[PDB]
Amino acid sequence: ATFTIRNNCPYTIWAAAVPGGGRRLNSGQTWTINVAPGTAGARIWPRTNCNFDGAGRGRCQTGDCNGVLECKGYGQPPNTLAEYALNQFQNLDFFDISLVDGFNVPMEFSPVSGSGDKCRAIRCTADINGQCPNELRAPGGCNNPCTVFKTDKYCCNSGSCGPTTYSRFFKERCWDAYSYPKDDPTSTFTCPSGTNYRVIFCPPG
Repeated sequence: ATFTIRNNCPYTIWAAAVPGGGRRLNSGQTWTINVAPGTAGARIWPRTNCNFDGAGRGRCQTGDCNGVLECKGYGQPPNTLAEYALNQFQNLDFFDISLVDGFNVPMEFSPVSGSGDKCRAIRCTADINGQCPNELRAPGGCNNPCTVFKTDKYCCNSGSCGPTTYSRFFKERCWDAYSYPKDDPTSTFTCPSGTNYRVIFCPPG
C-alpha cells in the first residue's frame, strides 16, 4: 500500500513513520512510502523542531523517537497520530486519527479514491494548540489528559472510563479523532485492503 505524506505547513516538519523511518520535509515537500500488505501496529506522525547531527542523531521538540531521524519505534507526546493496520479481518484496512497521545500539528488522513461508506477522509484541523487548556500545554503542543494526569479516569487502565471535560476539549474540535482510550465507535474508519492513502500536514480547507 502506498502512503503519500505531504507537508503543507509553512514550517519544516520531520515526518516519521513506523514502518518507514523518517524524513525532513521542508514546506511543500512530499515523502512517498510503500508498505507491505498485512502491516499492523503502524503509525505516521509529524515531528517539530528537530536537531539532528550527520549521524542522524539528536532531539525533536515533539514526537521524538528515541533521538533519531529514521524512527525505529514510536514517538513522544504530544504528537498527532495517523494509525493503521492493513489487510486485517475480512481483508479490511482499519485506520484512524488519534489524539490520545496529544496534538502537535493539524492533519488530514484519507484514502485515495475511497470505496465504502466508512472509507473516507479524516481531518483534525481545529486550532488545538491555540485553544489548549493551560494545564494541558506542553512544549510544541497540547497533551491528552492521560499523559498529564496519569489517572484511571483519563488513561482507562481498568477498562472502565468515559468522556471527560478534558477529552471533550479534543472531541468537540475534531469529532472524528480518538479523544480518549475508549473512543472506539465514532473514530475507526475502514477501507478494503489494496487501498492507498495520503497523510497531509496542515491540509488546506
